[PDB]
Amino acid sequence: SQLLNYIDGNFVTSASSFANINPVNGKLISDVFEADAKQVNEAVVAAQNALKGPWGKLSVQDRAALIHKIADGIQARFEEFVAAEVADTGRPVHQARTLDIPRAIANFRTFADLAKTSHTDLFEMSTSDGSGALNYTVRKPLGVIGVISPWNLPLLLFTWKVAPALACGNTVVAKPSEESPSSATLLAEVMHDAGVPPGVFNLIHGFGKDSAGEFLTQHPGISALTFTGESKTGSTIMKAVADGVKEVSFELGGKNAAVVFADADLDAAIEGVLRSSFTNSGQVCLCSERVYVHRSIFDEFVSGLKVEAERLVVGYPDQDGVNMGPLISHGHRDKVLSYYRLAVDEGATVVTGGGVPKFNDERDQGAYVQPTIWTGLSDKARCVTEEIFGPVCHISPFDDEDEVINRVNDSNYGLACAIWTTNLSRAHRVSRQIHVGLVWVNTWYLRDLRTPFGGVKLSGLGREGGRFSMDFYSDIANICIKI
Amino acid sequence: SQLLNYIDGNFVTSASSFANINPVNGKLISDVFEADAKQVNEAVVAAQNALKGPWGKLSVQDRAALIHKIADGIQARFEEFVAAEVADTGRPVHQARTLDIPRAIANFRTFADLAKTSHTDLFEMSTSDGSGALNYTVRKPLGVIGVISPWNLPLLLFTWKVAPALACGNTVVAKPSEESPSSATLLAEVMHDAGVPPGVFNLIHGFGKDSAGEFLTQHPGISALTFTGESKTGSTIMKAVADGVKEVSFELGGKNAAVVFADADLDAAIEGVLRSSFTNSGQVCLCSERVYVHRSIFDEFVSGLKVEAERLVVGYPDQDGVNMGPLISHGHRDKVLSYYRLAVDEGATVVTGGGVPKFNDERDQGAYVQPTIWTGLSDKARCVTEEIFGPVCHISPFDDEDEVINRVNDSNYGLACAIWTTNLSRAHRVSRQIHVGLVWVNTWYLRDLRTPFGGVKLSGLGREGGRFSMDFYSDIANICIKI
Amino acid sequence: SQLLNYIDGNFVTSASSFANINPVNGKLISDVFEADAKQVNEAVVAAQNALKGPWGKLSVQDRAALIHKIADGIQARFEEFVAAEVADTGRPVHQARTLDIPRAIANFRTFADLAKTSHTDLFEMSTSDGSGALNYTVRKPLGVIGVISPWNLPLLLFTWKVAPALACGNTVVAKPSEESPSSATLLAEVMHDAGVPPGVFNLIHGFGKDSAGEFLTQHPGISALTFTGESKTGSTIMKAVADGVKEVSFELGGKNAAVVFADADLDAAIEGVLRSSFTNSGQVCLCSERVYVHRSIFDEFVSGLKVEAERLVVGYPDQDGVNMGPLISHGHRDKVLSYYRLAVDEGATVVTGGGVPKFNDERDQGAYVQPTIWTGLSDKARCVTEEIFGPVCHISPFDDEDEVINRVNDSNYGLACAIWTTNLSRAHRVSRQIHVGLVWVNTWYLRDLRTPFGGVKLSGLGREGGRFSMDFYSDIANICIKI
Amino acid sequence: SQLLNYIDGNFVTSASSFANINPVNGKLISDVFEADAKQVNEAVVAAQNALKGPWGKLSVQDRAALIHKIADGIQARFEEFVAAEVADTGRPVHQARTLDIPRAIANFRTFADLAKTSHTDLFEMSTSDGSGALNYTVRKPLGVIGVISPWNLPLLLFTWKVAPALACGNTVVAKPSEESPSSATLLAEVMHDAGVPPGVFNLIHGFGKDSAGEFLTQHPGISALTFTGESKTGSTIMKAVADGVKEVSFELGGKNAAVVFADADLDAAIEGVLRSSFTNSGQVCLCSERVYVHRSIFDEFVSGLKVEAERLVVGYPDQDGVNMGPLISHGHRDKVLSYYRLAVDEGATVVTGGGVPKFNDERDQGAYVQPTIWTGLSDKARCVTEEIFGPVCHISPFDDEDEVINRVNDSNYGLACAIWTTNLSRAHRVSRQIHVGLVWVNTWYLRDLRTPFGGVKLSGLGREGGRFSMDFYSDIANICIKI
Ligand SMILES: NC(=O)c1ccc[n+]([C@@H]2O[C@H](COP(=O)([O-])OP(=O)(O)OC[C@H]3O[C@@H](n4cnc5c(N)ncnc54)[C@H](O)[C@@H]3O)[C@@H](O)[C@H]2O)c1
Ligand SMILES: NC(=O)c1ccc[n+]([C@@H]2O[C@H](COP(=O)([O-])OP(=O)(O)OC[C@H]3O[C@@H](n4cnc5c(N)ncnc54)[C@H](O)[C@@H]3O)[C@@H](O)[C@H]2O)c1
Ligand SMILES: N/C(=C/C=C/C=O)C(=O)O
Ligand SMILES: N/C(=C/C=C/C=O)C(=O)O
Ligand code: NA
Ligand code: NA
Ligand code: NA
Ligand code: NA
Repeated sequence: SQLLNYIDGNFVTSASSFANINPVNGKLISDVFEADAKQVNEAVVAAQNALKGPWGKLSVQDRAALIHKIADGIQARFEEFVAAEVADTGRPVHQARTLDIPRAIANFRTFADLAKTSHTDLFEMSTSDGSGALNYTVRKPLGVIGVISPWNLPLLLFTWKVAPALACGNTVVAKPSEESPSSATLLAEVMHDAGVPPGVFNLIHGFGKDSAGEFLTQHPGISALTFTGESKTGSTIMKAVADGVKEVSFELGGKNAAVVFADADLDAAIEGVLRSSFTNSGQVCLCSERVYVHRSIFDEFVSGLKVEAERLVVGYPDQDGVNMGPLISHGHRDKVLSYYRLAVDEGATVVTGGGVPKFNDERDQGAYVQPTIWTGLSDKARCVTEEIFGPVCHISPFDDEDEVINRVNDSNYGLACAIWTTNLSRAHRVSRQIHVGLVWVNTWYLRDLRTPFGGVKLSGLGREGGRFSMDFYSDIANICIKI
Repeated sequence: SQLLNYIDGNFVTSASSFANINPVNGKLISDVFEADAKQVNEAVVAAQNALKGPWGKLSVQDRAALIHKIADGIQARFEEFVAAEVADTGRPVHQARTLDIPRAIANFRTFADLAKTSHTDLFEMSTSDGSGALNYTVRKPLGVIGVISPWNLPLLLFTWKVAPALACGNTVVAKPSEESPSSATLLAEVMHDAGVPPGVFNLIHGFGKDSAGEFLTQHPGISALTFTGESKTGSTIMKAVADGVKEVSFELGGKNAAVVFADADLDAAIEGVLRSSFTNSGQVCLCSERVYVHRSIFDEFVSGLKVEAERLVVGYPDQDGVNMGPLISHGHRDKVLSYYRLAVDEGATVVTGGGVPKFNDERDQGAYVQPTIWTGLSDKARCVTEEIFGPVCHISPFDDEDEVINRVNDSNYGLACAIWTTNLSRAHRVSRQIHVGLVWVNTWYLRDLRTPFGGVKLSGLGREGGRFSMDFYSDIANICIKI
Repeated sequence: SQLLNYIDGNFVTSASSFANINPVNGKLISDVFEADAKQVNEAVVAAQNALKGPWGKLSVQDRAALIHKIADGIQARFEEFVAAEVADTGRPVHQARTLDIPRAIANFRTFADLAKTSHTDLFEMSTSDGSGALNYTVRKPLGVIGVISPWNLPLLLFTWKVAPALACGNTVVAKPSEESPSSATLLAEVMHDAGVPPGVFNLIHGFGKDSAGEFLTQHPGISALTFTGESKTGSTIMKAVADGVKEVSFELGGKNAAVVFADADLDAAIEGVLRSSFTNSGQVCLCSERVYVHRSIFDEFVSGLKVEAERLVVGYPDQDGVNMGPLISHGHRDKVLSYYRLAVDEGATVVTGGGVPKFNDERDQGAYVQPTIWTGLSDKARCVTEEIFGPVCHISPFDDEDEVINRVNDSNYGLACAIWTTNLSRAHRVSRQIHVGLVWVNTWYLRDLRTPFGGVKLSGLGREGGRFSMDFYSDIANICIKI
Repeated sequence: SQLLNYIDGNFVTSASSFANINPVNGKLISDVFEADAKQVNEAVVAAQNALKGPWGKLSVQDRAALIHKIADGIQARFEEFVAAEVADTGRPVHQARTLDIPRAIANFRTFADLAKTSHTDLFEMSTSDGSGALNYTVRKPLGVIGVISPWNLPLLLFTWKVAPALACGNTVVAKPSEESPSSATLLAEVMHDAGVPPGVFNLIHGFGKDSAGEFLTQHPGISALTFTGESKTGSTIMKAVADGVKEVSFELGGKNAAVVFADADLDAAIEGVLRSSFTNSGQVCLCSERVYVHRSIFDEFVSGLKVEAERLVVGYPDQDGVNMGPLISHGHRDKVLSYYRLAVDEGATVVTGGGVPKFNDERDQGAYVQPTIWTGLSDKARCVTEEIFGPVCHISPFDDEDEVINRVNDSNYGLACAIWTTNLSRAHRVSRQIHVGLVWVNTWYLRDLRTPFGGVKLSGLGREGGRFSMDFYSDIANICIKI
């Protein structure tokens, strides 16, 4: 199996390739051709030229129809996209079938519909001469959008950027994660077969530093760079585009908290924290890695979570009641295990997990770790402050509302928080005080695609979702008519 | 000792001072105390802490009321602010009276009012269990806003950032331009006298690199950096805040065009382009330095503009009938003169101006240049592509509408453009094709503070004005309640 | 052929029927069963009950998909709908094919999309105890919407109401005009076949006074009455629902003007006024029956419009170059011809038309009239002030812009106006001074479904279109949470 | 004392007059001149003319500044306004000082501010020839607004209509209630002294049927009638305006419920129901005349409420700790006492009150009644279904959530509801099911002037508040420019 770049309407190979590895068993899935600087340039130039071709003359309604045809194309190959996402990442098949792929299709449909309904503003004004003036605003395409996406929710996060980019009449050069290149390449096929004009959507494979990603960010031809990934990489990209003053939108890390108050529905909180800590094997930027539980219910909470975490099934993506697959890769598992040892060194009690499961089959050649719960660390421990991106949480007691609010907010990140309480006042009082972009009360990762999505502090720059995406991916121009 | 910093509610001197010079005659106006790194830290820390004090507890209505008291405080000292702006910049007194100071007051009133009226969003959604969920958004203060402003419209541009910063509940550390420090110091006294709590507004004086401006951009304590000035500085600042992923908002250079079609009201277009080229001695980022005129009216337009340009009175701010003051400084004047020589070397015809007037009085020790009009340069000439920021324009003929739109858009900048035509279709057809943030038709620099304002390409990052300011200066947080 | 009512999911007959006549030739097309008071009650009760059934449990996404299925169902029978609308009204087949049916389809898709994208408002407030409160708004179904619709654009106007009613989660009882019952009945079949739950959409046939129309209007079980028709009929309905204080939305008559300024594109204005006067044989509420032309071009306009009007082909719906069909009915034609006589009596010059064409075939038993142009009437003549609703216009000269604005506005109606000018300022200066809900400049009846649509004075009550429809067909409820 | 009409900038008497009675003591406060049909016509004509005068040329900023001067003018006579509202209505001085007068002032400031920030829409569209079109909307004054208002919150409700009417550039003819004419007359003096141009605001005194109220509603020169009062009066007005198809906004009766769930904070709910039942002596449309309390806390609630109700001090507006003043008049007291008798006859148990207090002083000639609580009535009793508009409530037990929702909704009215509960899910789940315009959770009559305010069913037609006012009191016109 081979994964090509898609540049200016053609699938093309490159001089260099790399391996796509299945994290379940360590086996080779495919070879991937790495785009060089020359090919990146060729993509950017093609995307510039496509803005002046047929794509550029489509009405908003016709553009929207064509984006719906993209969505239809993915739906028509639904189970192929499921298989590609599962192979790259080891995610449970049921998750790919119910979240990953349908979200990617819904991304396209939501932004196609938003492109149809969206309008702009009219401002009347008086003038000295008494005849007045009119200011009106219009949305135009920004230009070429460079898209660089991560491996944790491959098609979902890729199409989260590509859908609004296209719905706003932009052209795109997109570089998916080297760990999860498959579903993006299938998306290129769907674009091609749906009649998307050449150069509108281009797909380049590769790495970051000294590869496709870097070259993309350095290219003077782009108008914007949208990115999801690690905070440090965000900082690096922000420096890279600075000489062009390119528009930027970043969704970066977090070290998210969950807070369980004494009035919580306890079993529901246990189940919710189980999901918020261990979904996708802890490899969602939204996962809870720090948990604060009121002292009066702390012991019972920890006990209850231990029992649920030990019933989790860790294994094959299509295994009967599977809850967790492996980590994305052996190198990622190295990092996570390194943090597992660090916690023990910082004085953690390992309530459960803390190692790798023994399967006695091919899974032992994969990148699995156990779901892990810690207790006993101070708020300043490295394991409680640095993003681990694995299936782990630390649980700490608290006593007072104002105290726990300060502890959640004592972080250089600020992406998301989940709070558990049955009390009306507390939900709204406490939520508004958490320094994050996204708070859930009595749930986790419930998404309405119209809402603003983003983080604060190190977790983000800007906001996407609904009209924020329509504003980010558009040139907003103001036209003033003196009457 | 004359202009002090204002930090945590006290005027404070510093270890060194620098001279503030009157560009009308080169005389010393005052000594300005240059904030050092420790003082910049103190200000940022004070601004951090003020977010937890009484300022953080004010209702939106009470905050708005206090901002209106700031406005009223400026108004109460109106003629002092006029004299300060005039002294620093040499602006004609009638212009500081009618444009600069009143706009600064209007900035505070508008954003105070937007703060009281602005609301957020409610999204209802269905869930699996049939009970639904609610997502709602709220605006909160972003944090500490660092404000770095230019010398060309000192109080106007400084308050354009400070007013929405404060209206959104933030605290501020603001660094005015070293060339025009006086009005911003008076503003500090107004804040003090209105009872703004300590730490909420802090003024620091100094330069950029290795001085107060650079220190502010590098401080990890700010949440955002808003800047107006040269594109090159914008790039430097973007790199500096990168490691912190600070929110950024930039209004940068342009090389703006005016276009005059054959069906323009010729007299009105001549007067309009005279204003657009020579207002504030050509020192507005919105000024036209490139003018394109349909060949049928080219000679008449040029002849007319020469006549009107040579009637401009260049002189004292309180001189009878004065139209233009000096440039901001001798250093700026040397840069503009360096372009006046370069234009001649690149082959220009000097229609008028091209040097410095000879006053035979103390004005010869100031920083005056003549209003200049060039003809005969090619589109790739440096004087037609690089921002000069003086009272100059090049006039070129054109023949076809698609041609002139290409020539307007063939620029690394994209701030603003002015079009002159009486034809309904052409106005709207042409305006939407110009790749800028702001187009005026049959006028120039008509401002409605509700409109989105900014540039594209090198001319900017983001938008401000109306709801775009309210969104930039706020954290937008989404709270999701499972029902 | 017989046309049944559709009540609670079943097609049902009634004790009485009335004839549906083809206005082309006077032949019987079908018998239509008239709903009595008991059946209207049954439809209302069914509609009330369906709000408590499955319909009321659908998510907005699922409701929207069902409404898209209605639209697809129309599209799948597109040519049957075309044939139906043509048979009832005599409209040219190509007009039914390009305007009427595609717009009915688009009505459904537009409002389905709006239902998915629309959201409500979140208002935060401070309280005396310092804890604050939240106000959030929600859109709920208003309840049972009664829809009464006219014969001039039967399916388009019927669906213009039914689509947002359904999209907002309401149930409907709809009474189409007795002159054009066929396409509505067909729509009831599409509804049935698409699986719309019983009682959600009910169709009742009949007349107004002393019939289905009036009974619907009097039923205490409805929550709103939306209506398009004669202003006098609006007034009657407003009286009828007053005791229940029902929500009302009315789009009523007009006596619309076109204004042609001296700088108009003359041949384009001639063609535009031809269309605005004689489309659908002048039977559109938006038609121009008053035309004002600048004195300097009056004679040449009148001359040119005469020639174009006499080239119109008046004939069979599928006849080769056909432009106009008959009037809707003999009764309407009696009324139009009465005005034709009145005009001559009031002193008109008949420039063209003024009678009935003579075909010497079966069309002579239909309801045809000639396209007619008058001159020479004063502004007070009844033929110039009262709505005729036939293919007629009166042309008068003017000299001065303010004068013609006054003469346009001197009316008890205020639906629409069309202005012809090539001048940028005039277009905007004049448009804003016309006291109507809709102005077109250099075009007529160009529709964007997001815009507010409606009239002033006797021409309307309320606005519909875009968010205006979403607000009218919803209960907007405010919920205030003390924190 | 005499109260004059204010018509075209002059105070004028009439041929007929009526007595304004102080309800504390039955003494004559003033004689009021009753406008006749000719005076009403004179006011409407003057309002129509003033739309073409200096008022119509004000910029939105200058109009807003003039509206703020009206507000300032009220504030400068603050104690006079307080004395006037007290004299007319008997309302406690403390509450006129803190609710009534301050709210009237805030109505003007809020709508003045909205007027300055409000803007309209721009819609871009494709056309067949590829050139496109623009639709933009503008807000214009609707015309002459007729304002008819009730006696319960005289200045607050009067200004709630007058402020947005004026802020939207309309002119006004206003008829305050015959029972509370004083503060409105004072307001005409403030308008006059603030320099409001003659004819912009006209005040006419009189009654409803066969008097100034009716004459206004029949006058063909008005563009809109906004009304607050009894439902049956709304129905009558809606018939009166029907032949002109005038725009109408009605805020009408309610029979509002409060619901106290078992998990409510009990003492807070008692205090809250006390306020919601007996504020302004129960003469607020928003008052709770029906209370439902969960069975498990019913007896304890009734007992607590009994105690609080008997601690209320009923007496002079300026008496020490007065809580309640008299009813508005003797005629209204006769109606309320009639209901107090009916309740006994319907089987009610009188927990407290039920008659009139005994003062043995001039208050015996007033219109006082006692705070009254009933128990024991069925859901169909007249006293539980009909609006009494006095200081009374009936308390009833309930068992189940769905049950109480059905019972609250089982009404021909639908204005407001208050719910008491500490539970997050319950609050949001139950609130959205209550068929009213306004739900308060854990509070009552908490007002944010931006929110939509209105009722459903017999309780109203339309919404006012924030943008809903700006939309009602403006003509929204759509201008379509073909490019
Ligand atoms: N887009 C707009 O709206 C707009 C408006 C006005 C001015 N401008 C641009 O502003 C320029 C005005 O000139 P200027 O010479 O004041 O610009 P500048 O960029 O040299 O200086 C602007 C400010 O930045 C500070 N500064 C300079 N170097 C810095 C550094 N390394 N770190 C941090 N702060 C630093 C300065 O002290 C000053 O306060 C022109 O380019 C003009 O077009 C743009
Ligand atoms: N927002 C609301 O829903 C709201 C608010 C406050 C009061 N109210 C209602 O107010 C009522 C108490 O007020 P009210 O007794 O003053 O009501 P009312 O209806 O008898 O009269 C109110 C106003 O209407 C005038 N009026 C009476 N009959 C008229 C007619 N035929 N034509 C024209 N005008 C006429 C009166 O002179 C007075 O100015 C209660 O029903 C209460 O629910 C409703
Ligand atoms: N649903 C989403 C999950 C995202 C995680 C990081 O963005 C999203 O981003 O849209
Ligand atoms: N505060 C208010 C009370 C209104 C009661 C009836 O309208 C209001 O209307 O603003
Ligand atoms: Na992989
Ligand atoms: Na200076
Ligand atoms: Na018919
Ligand atoms: Na009275």
